[PDB]
Order: sequence, then C-alpha cells, then structure tokens
Amino acid sequence: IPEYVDWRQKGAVTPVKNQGSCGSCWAFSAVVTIEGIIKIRTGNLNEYSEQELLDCDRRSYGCNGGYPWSALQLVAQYGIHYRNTYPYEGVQRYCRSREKGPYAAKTDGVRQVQPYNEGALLYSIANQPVSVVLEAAGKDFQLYRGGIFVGPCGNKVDHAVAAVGYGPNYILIKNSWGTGWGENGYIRIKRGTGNSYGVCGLYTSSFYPVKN
Ligand SMILES: *[C@@H](C(=O)O)[C@H](O)C(=O)N[C@@H](CC(C)C)C(N)=O
Repeated sequence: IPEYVDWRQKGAVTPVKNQGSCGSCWAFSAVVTIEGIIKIRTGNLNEYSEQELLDCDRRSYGCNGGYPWSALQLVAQYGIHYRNTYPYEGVQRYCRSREKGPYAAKTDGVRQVQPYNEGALLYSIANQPVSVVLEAAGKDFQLYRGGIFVGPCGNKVDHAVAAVGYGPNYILIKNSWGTGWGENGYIRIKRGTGNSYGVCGLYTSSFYPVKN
C-alpha cells in the first residue's frame, strides 16, 4: 500500500456533516464508509441517510449511541436511502424506509479489521474508508484545531468516526462535528507509536462494508 492515501482526493468523500447534539456518530461513521465504497465500486458519489440508520437500526440506541457494525449490517441486509430522501433530523424517529420507496444502495456485508493492529487498519484504509472508534471525550480531542493529534487521550473509546486516509505519521479521520472543528472537519491522528491500542484507542474496533 502507498505511503499516502486520501479518499477525498479520489472523490469518495462527501462534505463534512454535523451530527449535532444527537449521539449518532455510529451512523455518521457507517454512512461515510457506505458513501466511499459505493463511489469506489460504481463511480458515483452520493450521500446516504444517517437518519435511516438512526431510526432503523434496532440493535443501536438512536441518539443514545450505537454500533457502526450493526448499522453496516443493516445496510448489507436491507439497504439505505439517499440522504435527500431521508434527511437528517438529529432526533430518533420511527423507521421510515418503507415510506421512502426503494433503497438507493445496498452492500453485501461487513467485515472487522483485526483489532489492535495498525498495519491491518492501514491496509483496510488503502482499500476504502473504514469505520473506527476513538476516545473523543477528552478536552484535547474536543478542542483540536489542527496538526497531527497525539493526545493526550486514553483508550476509553466513545466516538465512531471514519478513517479516509493516512500518511507516514497519521491516520486521516472524518469527524461528524461540522466543518468548524479540527481541519475543516477532519483530524490527523498520530500512528506508528507502537501503542497497539492506537492513539486514543483508534485500533479498538474498526469495520468496513463489503460491496461485490
Ligand atoms: C458516539 C457519538 O455520537 O458521539 C455515540 O455516543 C456512540 O454511538 N457511542 C457508542 C460507542 C462507540 C461506537 C465506540 C456507544 N454505544 O457508546
């Protein structure tokens, strides 16, 4: 794999979103990976519905949090609508997939990156955007305004984001806190520290959708 990967430059990343007060990072995270892989396979960059996952993933807890892997499993089993058809409301409501006609896209499955393995994550990011988790509760992460972020942070992972690239010393992360946060909504997190947890626990739990 190359020394630099940046899916934004391959047109596989949609504009940065703001999840708002709702604890929907898990759905925003999953949608990035769906947006990326559908671009990769079909050549079309579309936006898909975080709100659909928020409302319809019964294994997750809506705005109280959830699981990127189950959201990704939901898209593999059923599918997902365009963000336009099913826009973000920032609150969990009932699942309205049926009232919005045919799914716009469907994946074929979900895989886990082997955890606590930096090479395995980079290998996956070289193929497509990956859903990853990290500890975002610390003030240093929250007040991040740019640069390669080294912490401080623990591994009490609490926030699902999406890795859409990497470099020699960092993994490039799309956050869902709007374009005002970080680097136009992104964060470069240090890699290659030998911490098998990853900085801020970045290697704890990573998933990506499969699209044949
Ligand atoms: C993240 C967010 O929206 O800031 C959520 O709070 C969330 O889904 N958390 C989730 C754990 C991560 C997937 C690691 C949970 N169940 O706490």
